[PDB]
Amino acid sequence: SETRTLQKIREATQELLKYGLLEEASKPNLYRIVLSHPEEVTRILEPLDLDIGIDEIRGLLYVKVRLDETPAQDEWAHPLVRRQRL
DNA sequence: ATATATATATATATATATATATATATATATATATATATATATATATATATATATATATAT
Repeated sequence: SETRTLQKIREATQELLKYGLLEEASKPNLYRIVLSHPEEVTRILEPLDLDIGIDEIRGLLYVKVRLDETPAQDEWAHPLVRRQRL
């Protein structure tokens, strides 16, 4: 049917999901590949209500809930993320 | 003819050396019951989230 996403993008996205972050000092290939395809990464993550926050100064990428603020409740609840309390 | 007494005979008790068989003290090997340790499971609590059912405002 449709074409396939670049294997590097898929791998980096799955890494970022597994660990909830990517680090320039640890996995430079995935980090730079994601940053060079940022629109693609936000497009993939968009329909899960997920988005990437980025930090070039600290060299850190991370996920962040894209739910619009106070969408239905005072403080949101997202099915795929569990809000643990330490 | 019987009874006392004779040298030798019957035969063994004892002695020694020898072997083999058994009893003991000791050393040594294997089986055992238990102590220590790491991963696993149980139940506990703390908190989040999912669920059913209801209160309320609403459609037609």
